[PDB]
Amino acid sequence: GDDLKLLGAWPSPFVTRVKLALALKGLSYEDVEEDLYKKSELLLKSNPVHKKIPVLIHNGAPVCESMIILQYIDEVFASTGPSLLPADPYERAIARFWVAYVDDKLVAPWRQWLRGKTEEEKSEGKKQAFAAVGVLEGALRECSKGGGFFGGDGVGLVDVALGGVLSWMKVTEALSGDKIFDAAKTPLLAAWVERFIELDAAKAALPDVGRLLEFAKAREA
Ligand SMILES: CCCCCCSC[C@H](NC(=O)CC[C@H]([NH3+])C(=O)O)C(=O)NCC(=O)O
Repeated sequence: GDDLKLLGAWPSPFVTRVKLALALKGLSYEDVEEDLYKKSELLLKSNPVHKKIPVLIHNGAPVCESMIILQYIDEVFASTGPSLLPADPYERAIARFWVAYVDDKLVAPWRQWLRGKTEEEKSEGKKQAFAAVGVLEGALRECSKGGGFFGGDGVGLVDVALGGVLSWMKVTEALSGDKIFDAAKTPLLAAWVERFIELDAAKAALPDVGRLLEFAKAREA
């Protein structure tokens, strides 16, 4: 039939996205843990170009990059469970637009906030991350259509893209003292966070914040 194996390291948000996607469709797969200081031959041969996770392996064939994997699953397993992407080409473009926004205007500056070298750098990342969240709120306002997700009535691509970093966001709040989806500024997003984490898929896939936090504090130190 179809064997699926996910190569990942549990703290990675990029892995978390793929786990959400698999869980959303109810797809069974083997979850394989990779040590990034001692990568397996299967990892090194499946993603020789970046040697990064996640990597989904389907019947022995690798697919890399979290958002690409998500669409690969959407297309191959269309007849199984809900789709992350809409049917309509316009709607699909818009969703891809916001995924890109998330990656470039949110996740990247957030990374800089966290692993920035100079304090100014940490501070600019932070600043940018916050401005991005205010823009994402307007996107949710326009995409919910009363269902509450970036995908409308069901979880979509954008929801997963963002959803994958939610454990890290909570960890960030604990380290910094700052609330990323502060309800007073971004009430729609604060409520979206609560709706998302309550999904069964999210419960199965998002990493534990306590462990995540210990892991983070050791890397910061
Ligand atoms: C586990 C700590 C979490 C830190 C965030 C980095 S996630 C791990 C990192 N992978 C990500 O960079 C992949 C990004 C890729 N754009 C995706 O979307 O799938 C990796 O495998 N890096 C390989 C390596 O570090 O050797």
